[PDB]
Amino acid sequence: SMKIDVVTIFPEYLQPVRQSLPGKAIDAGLVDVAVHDLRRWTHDVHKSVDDSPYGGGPGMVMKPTVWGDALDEICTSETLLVVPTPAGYPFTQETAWQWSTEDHLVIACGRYEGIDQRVADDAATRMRVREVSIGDYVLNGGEAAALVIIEAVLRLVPGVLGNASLLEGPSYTRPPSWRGMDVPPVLLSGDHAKIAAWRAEQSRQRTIERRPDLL
Amino acid sequence: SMKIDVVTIFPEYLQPVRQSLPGKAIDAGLVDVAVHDLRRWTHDVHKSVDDSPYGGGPGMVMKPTVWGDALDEICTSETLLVVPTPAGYPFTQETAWQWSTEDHLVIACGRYEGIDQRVADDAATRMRVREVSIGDYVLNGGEAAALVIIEAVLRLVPGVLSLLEGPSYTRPPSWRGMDVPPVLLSGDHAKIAAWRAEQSRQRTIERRPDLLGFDSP
Repeated sequence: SMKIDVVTIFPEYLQPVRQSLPGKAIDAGLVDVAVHDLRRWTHDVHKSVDDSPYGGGPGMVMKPTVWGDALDEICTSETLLVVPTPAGYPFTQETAWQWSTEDHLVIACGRYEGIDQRVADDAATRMRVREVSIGDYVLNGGEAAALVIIEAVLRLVPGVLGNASLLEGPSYTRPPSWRGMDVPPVLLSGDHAKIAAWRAEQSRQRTIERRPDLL
Repeated sequence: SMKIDVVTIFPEYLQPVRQSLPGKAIDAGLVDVAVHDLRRWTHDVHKSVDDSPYGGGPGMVMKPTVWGDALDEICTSETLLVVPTPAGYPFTQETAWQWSTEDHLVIACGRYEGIDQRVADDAATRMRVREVSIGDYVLNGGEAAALVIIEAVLRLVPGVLSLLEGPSYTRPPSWRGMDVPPVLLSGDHAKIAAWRAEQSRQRTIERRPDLLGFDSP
């Protein structure tokens, strides 16, 4: 049973991942994904969510008073607060496995210029906070990263998304010949020990070529 | 302007592209994003896009015939074909800068255990092909990765326009008993720059020591 709350100024961004949960998992109460418009917690008629950065510079910083109120309402002592940011610790498959057994994830989506750091710092005094980056690139905001994180975590929770080192090598299916290219004959050989060795060599070669950092 | 075509068996999952940054780029006419249902290029009644692997293994592999017909229709020799996959070359900030200059991206979204390798091999005889990983984690399909790639690229396109950024702050100067660092309120540009540079380098060695050439945790 996992609850995920997402807070964002673009709640529509998260709607297709909500309609991505098998009804069987929701009815079994294994998962609940709720999305919240951050502007619900604004104070002013203009519904302001950001303000100019102290110390000067470009862009805007998200307001601590707004985020503080939102997290106060949404989070509990059991919450793992996830903050996607290009300045975060790396989000990896290990992270995904760890978070897959959490009871309550709250994902705070902000612009990449940032949420006022006092929000995370305050939250960390009463819950666990994880500022994470999904890769070495900048996105305008955390929403697309939230989708990646939700998917990577929930596909590891038994029966939730409906699904059941070295890089994986190439895969093939019918037909055996297509546009002048044949499926590697070893795969049709019925020698399953040899197929495993062939796949291992394919994996080695691909990892050397594409991800030498992994060796 | 730029054209982005996305091919997927879940066209609805790509609707977030209409939000925020990509949505604004589209409304400004700086990019045209078109999403295509792969099943459009099937012919059987069941609209099958997958089949079991040769050589054994779990799951299903996407059929080359359907993909070949789709890419035939959508791609030209000038196309940059993007295939998101955990087995890909890393997608980085540099990649995003490079692709921001392209006339035409086609993003082929796979599911299950991926796409028959001959699809990319065949395409590479006509156009440039890039199989890329957005990070070291596994997803159920390439759709969310397509959204990440589109976001990272579009914010760099003309018309929209190392180290970790340190903490940022805004009003009020004191909140819940936590104060904004005094230097940031001091108006001393030089001291502010120096503090920010230091905060950047300190956050980097704590969170991303690899960026400064040190061992990772």
